[PDB]
Amino acid sequence: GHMHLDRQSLEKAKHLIQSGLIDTIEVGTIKGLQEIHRFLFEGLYEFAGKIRDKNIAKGNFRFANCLYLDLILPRIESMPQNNFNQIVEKYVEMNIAHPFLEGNGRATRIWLDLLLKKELKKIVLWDRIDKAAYLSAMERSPVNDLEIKTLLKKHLSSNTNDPLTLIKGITQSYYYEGLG
Amino acid sequence: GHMHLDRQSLEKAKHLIQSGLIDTIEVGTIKGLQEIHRFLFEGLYEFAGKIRDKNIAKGNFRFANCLYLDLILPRIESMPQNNFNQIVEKYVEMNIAHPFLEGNGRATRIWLDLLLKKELKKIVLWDRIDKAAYLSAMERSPVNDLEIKTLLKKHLSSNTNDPLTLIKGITQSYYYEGLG
Ligand SMILES: [Zn+2]
Ligand SMILES: [Zn+2]
Repeated sequence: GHMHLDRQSLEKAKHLIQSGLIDTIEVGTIKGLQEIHRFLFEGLYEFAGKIRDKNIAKGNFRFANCLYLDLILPRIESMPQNNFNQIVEKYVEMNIAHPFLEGNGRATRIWLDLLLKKELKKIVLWDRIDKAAYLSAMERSPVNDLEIKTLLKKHLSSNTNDPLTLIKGITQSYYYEGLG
Repeated sequence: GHMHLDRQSLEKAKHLIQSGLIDTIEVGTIKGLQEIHRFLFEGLYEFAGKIRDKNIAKGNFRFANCLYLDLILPRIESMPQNNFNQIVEKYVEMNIAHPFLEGNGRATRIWLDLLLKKELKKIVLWDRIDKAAYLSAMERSPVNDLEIKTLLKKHLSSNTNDPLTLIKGITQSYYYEGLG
């Protein structure tokens, strides 16, 4: 519907970039993912930054059972991150974990960028990634991660610290969720 | 996006009806509208049950300035509710006031039902009201309320207490917001 909340969240996100506080966030860990999430949803979602205690789904696809989150989250964390493919593989798992009640996609995309920034010196130019193509690649990722790999690989940038490049990407990241 | 939060809110709405707690929500008042909202969004929205202190919009349409909410809310609450037309006019004002950050549509639709129940012993068969027709009528409502008045008048029921009917109704209400 109107998604008024998300308008406010987008502003928190922008604030996160503009203030330089994003450099302060721990990278590649679930703590770091929680930090991102808290920043984006604090004051909006009661569970901002909190691991869910309920099960969630898209269609007939259940995300990781909250029963196992304590086990699988550290296991994802421990995955290697030495190249592009490994990092995308780690991202695909973290998305399957989908550890929050809402806002997994936009928090985890930032998380991914930080991981690519740290290890590869790259980020994803989300605004060059069409929404339908992104969603369909994500939907296929649990079974075949080739689509999402190819799609992210086509659109890396070395322009890793430029505030407006980053803000354009976050704007698109929120557009993926329906905010136009 | 996935709207996991909304699925969780749907279960809370169902529970509100099924448990019979709905029978002691105060009818036709701001406090009552807040009770509804609190109940649907508690533990989901940080702001569950609270009047917003920010401005919100759809397109270039701003809902009532949060600067005036303290003044217009009591004025809306004072509006007559003796017949169908009055109750709908009251509802239309209440939607324009849009006093919460998010979840105005679902809370206020329930609020409408309770008013119609108290006053005319009817409820709206939401599941028989197409979503495009509903959205178009609401969009036109600030300027001309005939569309919404006509649409609602055609899908009223005397069966105000059947919880199957009520659940079908609330499921459709959530569907209006994009929950599928
Ligand atoms: Zn709204
Ligand atoms: Zn999701």
